Amino acid sequence: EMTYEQLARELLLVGPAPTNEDLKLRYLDVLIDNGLNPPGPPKRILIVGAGIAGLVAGDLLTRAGHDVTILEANANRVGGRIKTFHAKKGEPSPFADPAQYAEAGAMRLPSFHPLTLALIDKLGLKRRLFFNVDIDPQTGNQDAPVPPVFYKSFKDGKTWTNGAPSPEFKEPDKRNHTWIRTNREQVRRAQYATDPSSINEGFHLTGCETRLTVSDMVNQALEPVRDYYSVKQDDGTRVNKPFKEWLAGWADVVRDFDGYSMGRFLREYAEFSDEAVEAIGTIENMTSELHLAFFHSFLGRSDIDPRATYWEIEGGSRMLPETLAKDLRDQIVMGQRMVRLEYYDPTGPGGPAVAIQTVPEAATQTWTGDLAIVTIPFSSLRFVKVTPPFSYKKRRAVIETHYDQATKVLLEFSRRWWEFTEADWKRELDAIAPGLYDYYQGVRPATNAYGGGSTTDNPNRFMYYPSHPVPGTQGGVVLAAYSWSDDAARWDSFDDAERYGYALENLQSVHGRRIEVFYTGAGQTQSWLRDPYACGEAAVYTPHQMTAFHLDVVRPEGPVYFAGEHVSLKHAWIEGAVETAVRAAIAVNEA
Amino acid sequence: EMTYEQLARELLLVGPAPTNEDLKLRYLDVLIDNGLNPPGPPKRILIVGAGIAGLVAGDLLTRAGHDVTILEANANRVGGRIKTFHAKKGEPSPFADPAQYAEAGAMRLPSFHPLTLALIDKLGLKRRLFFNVDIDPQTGNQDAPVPPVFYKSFKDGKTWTNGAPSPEFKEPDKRNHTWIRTNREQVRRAQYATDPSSINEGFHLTGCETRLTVSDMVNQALEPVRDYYSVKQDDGTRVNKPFKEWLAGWADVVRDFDGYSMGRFLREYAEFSDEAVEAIGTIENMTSELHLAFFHSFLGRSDIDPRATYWEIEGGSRMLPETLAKDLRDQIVMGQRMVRLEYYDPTGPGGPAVAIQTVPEAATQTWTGDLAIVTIPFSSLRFVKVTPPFSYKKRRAVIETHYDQATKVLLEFSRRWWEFTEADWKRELDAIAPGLYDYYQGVRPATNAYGGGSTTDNPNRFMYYPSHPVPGTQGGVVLAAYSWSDDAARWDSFDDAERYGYALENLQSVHGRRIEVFYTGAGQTQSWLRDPYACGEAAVYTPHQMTAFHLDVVRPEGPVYFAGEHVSLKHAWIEGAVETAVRAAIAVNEA
Ligand SMILES: Cc1cc2nc3c(=O)[nH]c(=O)nc-3n(C[C@H](O)[C@H](O)[C@H](O)COP(=O)(O)OP(=O)(O)OC[C@H]3O[C@@H](n4cnc5c(N)ncnc54)[C@H](O)[C@@H]3O)c2cc1C
Ligand SMILES: Cc1cc2nc3c(=O)[nH]c(=O)nc-3n(C[C@H](O)[C@H](O)[C@H](O)COP(=O)(O)OP(=O)(O)OC[C@H]3O[C@@H](n4cnc5c(N)ncnc54)[C@H](O)[C@@H]3O)c2cc1C
Repeated sequence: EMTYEQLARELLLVGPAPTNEDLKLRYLDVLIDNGLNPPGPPKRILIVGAGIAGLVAGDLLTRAGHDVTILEANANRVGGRIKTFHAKKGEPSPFADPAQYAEAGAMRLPSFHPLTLALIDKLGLKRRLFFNVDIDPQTGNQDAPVPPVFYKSFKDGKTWTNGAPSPEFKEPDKRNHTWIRTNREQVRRAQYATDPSSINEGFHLTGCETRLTVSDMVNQALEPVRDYYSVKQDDGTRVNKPFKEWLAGWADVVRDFDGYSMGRFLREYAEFSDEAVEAIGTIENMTSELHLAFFHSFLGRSDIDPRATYWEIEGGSRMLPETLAKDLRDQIVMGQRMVRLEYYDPTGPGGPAVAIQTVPEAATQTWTGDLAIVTIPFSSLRFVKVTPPFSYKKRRAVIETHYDQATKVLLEFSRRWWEFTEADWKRELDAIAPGLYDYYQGVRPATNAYGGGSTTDNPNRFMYYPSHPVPGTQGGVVLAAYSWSDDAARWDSFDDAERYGYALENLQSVHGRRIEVFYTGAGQTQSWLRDPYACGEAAVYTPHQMTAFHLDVVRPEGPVYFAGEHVSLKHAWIEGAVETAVRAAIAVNEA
Repeated sequence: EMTYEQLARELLLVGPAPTNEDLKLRYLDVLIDNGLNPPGPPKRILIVGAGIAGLVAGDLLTRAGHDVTILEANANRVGGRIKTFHAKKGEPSPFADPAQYAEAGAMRLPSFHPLTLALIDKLGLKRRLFFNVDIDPQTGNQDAPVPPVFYKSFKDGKTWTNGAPSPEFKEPDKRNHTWIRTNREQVRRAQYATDPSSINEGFHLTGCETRLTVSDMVNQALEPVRDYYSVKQDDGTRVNKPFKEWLAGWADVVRDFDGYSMGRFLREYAEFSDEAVEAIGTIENMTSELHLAFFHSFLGRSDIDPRATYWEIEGGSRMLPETLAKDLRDQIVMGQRMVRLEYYDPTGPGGPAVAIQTVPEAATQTWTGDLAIVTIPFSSLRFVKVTPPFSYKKRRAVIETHYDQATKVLLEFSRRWWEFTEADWKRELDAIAPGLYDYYQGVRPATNAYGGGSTTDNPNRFMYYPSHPVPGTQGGVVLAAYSWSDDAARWDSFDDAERYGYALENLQSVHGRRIEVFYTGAGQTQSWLRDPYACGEAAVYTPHQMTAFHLDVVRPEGPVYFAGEHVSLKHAWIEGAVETAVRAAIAVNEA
């Protein structure tokens, strides 16, 4: 009963009654504006894990005078699931062009995630637009300074922002020239949007359902749910109800729908057919999430709203964690994997409150302190021996939280053929050989797309083209394959050469055999399940798990505090890790 | 509506109306007694995959005169998910004792799986009892010949059997001396059976639930379901209702419960608490199956009935597929992975009906024939290009069927310490060093167990001890770790040395630190997800998947027929693969 209101508070970043403070305001205050409240006690803090959560918490707590040590199992790299392939001075380069880079993990940051964007700005880092949908490159004006970060609180005309507006900045126009290739037929997204029957009949859709895009189908199925906490305007836009029944509405969403997977919600509640769910699970999101909890899809990484604006970091996503890491060169210990965690909650009495044993990745090493923030995924925590045991429900959450399997395959091309008009294909193909153009004319139209990506039901699933070229380069690296579960597992068990052949072949199925001429022979692969420090992409709740034990996930265990994407309810997002990191830094500062 | 009756028929091995023949009778007739009906057409048959399904189908169809070729991707091994670690004449031995062997895949065969057991007998192979529960070794009489295989049909006093009874054969008495270690407390199974409160309170169980074993909890939750098709006797044993409403009852089980996961069935229908489900998911089966379909647990690999008897093959489970393979040395082509499947359904007209391209594991190889039986898992089929496309629902089943991740870790010991009394620990520990015994007296009681295994919630989960010693050997190989999902993924990403240390340590948590002295330093690991020809343990349906598309799984596509565990509804069992193999052999014999 109160589980439901407390979960909606955790979900909505609402403080305890009766003040009901906006925690995102507090977090932006701390992280961006002030730093932490005057420390008071200066303490010895052990932070486990140098992903974004540990780096944000450690950078806060250190600047407040505490004695901080960050233990990182990886011997060469910080950032965790933020991972960019790029040329390193020791090693060779990942691609044939040493200037080329590409993402292995996080790649896009939404405008509705203010903590992270503001953090990137405060670190003096540059951001460009990330084109979720492919754009018309002769529209808008990106030369202007990026707009500031804006956040509107749920409260009394309370807003937060980063700086002055930049009215001369204009996003390019969505062009939707990219492909949907399902059931061996293929259309531009613009064609699918106006006549969804072309693709939907391929999934054996009939009746009313056939003439809706899967986006519309999904948004119509959700409108009665949105009604719990909001009213649609005259416009019709949505307006949140006043605070109380806005909060009591969300709490009844949790009560009514947490035992639903997204698929059972679509079949039994929205009354959609098997074929409608199959198409939704193919075009919009993935069939990953249909057996996952309803809440994972209504809040995770999905085509949120064409309304939304996305950003990327110039020079790679790694710039965020690696800049924070340089600020913390004295605190970060690399190559030390926590294998044992010992703590005292009223080591031992009088002495240190926490003791952590690490092992190198010089047989063991013991660390001590007063407080600890554990930010490692539960897939890692599972194999740490903890004494005394955690609370029962916390132990169950470690055992029962699943991580999803995801793999990214990246292919380097010497030219950005996805931008080519058929004219450009003529000019550039023949520039290499006498009649290379005529030699191909397995034939597809020219994609001629800037940004965005294509969707398919072959094992490549989602394909993304780089939003922006690497300055001074002539080619680009395509995210050729981004898939989950059994798809990802089969990707992982290929030899490297087989795997890039398969990814290239499936790319040709969409884009045309002739893309092969621009393939440099350089691929990279990231099998997040093969990563011993992640063992997956993100925490994914199955139905009922969130009310079963998520409140126990966030509770501290004596001197041990917890942070990371899995502690938030923004699973699979950077913003969830940054939120819970600030939240933990505030808490261990308190004592 | 008819989907439900046809699924119950597929489930119950009932032929079409109005004859309603017992297919298991037909399969035992064909496979064991006669061989196939006179062929008629002698044809050219391509079989893909040399697991048990392909070997059973090919051995039948060949002995009926057809021209059969079995294409096997693995370059060194047949049997697929039937895999025994053992000494090979080329390679070194898996363990320090070259006589030692242990299972990587299938290990136990139930008496209620007659096709397989009869097949093992007909191949002149030897079987011993597999002790699911640890036994009193001075009870029963295993010297006598094993009892014959008996099957009672659902029909009119129709029974099948293998041979004459063997009344002098007696199974040993269950002793339940093995451990349950959950929530840092530990009890013998015999103690848990009489006073389940000891373990159940560890899971925070209250009230009525606390005094039930999780087995009782599960069986009581299922009694109203069993009522759909059966009536419990006066005894009370269960008796199946007469045929019609026996079949109409099962069809309403499918209608009423297929949209339930096992967990939602326990929480919402049986009305069990979160803690009761947590304990059930820990002791009885695994928390694997709670988000899987209700039907996967009511039929998969689980503590079925203490009633049941299990068998193992002497010399290893590999003896079954490898004996069939020697009968087929001319038909089996090793090291050829199907990458392309082409077929004609009214190559091309007049010519061959099926064409299969393989690649070596001599750049490509093309095979042709009239009919094909594809027995490879859907995780492999996913990456084969098929032209023309399969039926829509068949393509969706390939995309949407999930395979579960399972890993087995095996540890060799020079002695069978799990059998030791404390006396034997004294005599044998001190036989190695002056006061080795006193040196240890991390202390646990002596296990003193023969067969069966122990259950825990640390990452090892289930631990099994060998039912029988290897004749003329003094030690044994323990299945130290058998786990799924995130547990298995973290097991897989350890170095080999780390992984066996972790498995040994968790074994010591249950059995006592002193087992280390008998550890030879030899481990083996099978990560079924890392296996490119399996990519998992077994097909696992999520809720509603069985009615969504399982009838489409079993349908042929022109000249292409399908077989394997996933085609049956006995997922994760050998018997399901043998059933669908016989079924396919019968069908392609028909033309
Ligand atoms: C493929 C992919 C794409 C993504 N795309 C996006 C996106 O577009 N936008 C977005 O917002 N988010 C995205 N994310 C999510 C985002 O990257 C993560 O949620 C976030 O980076 C997780 O941060 P964390 O600190 O919680 O965990 P982690 O990054 O996993 O940090 C944990 C750290 O702890 C270390 N560690 C682990 N075990 C131990 C141990 N035993 N001892 C010591 N150290 C240990 C690890 O080495 C690691 O450095 C994506 C994630 C993936 C996998
Ligand atoms: C850990 C584990 C324990 C088990 N324990 C038991 C048990 O106790 N009792 C029980 O009854 N069952 C058990 N099983 C289940 C049983 O082993 C399987 O269900 C059964 O062996 C599967 O047989 P199959 O022929 O359907 O598939 P497979 O054995 O997988 O056979 C498929 C074959 O096809 C080959 N192949 C794959 N892809 C290609 C390709 N592209 N081209 C060519 N060839 C290809 C593979 O190499 C393999 O040889 C267990 C399974 C596992 C994983």
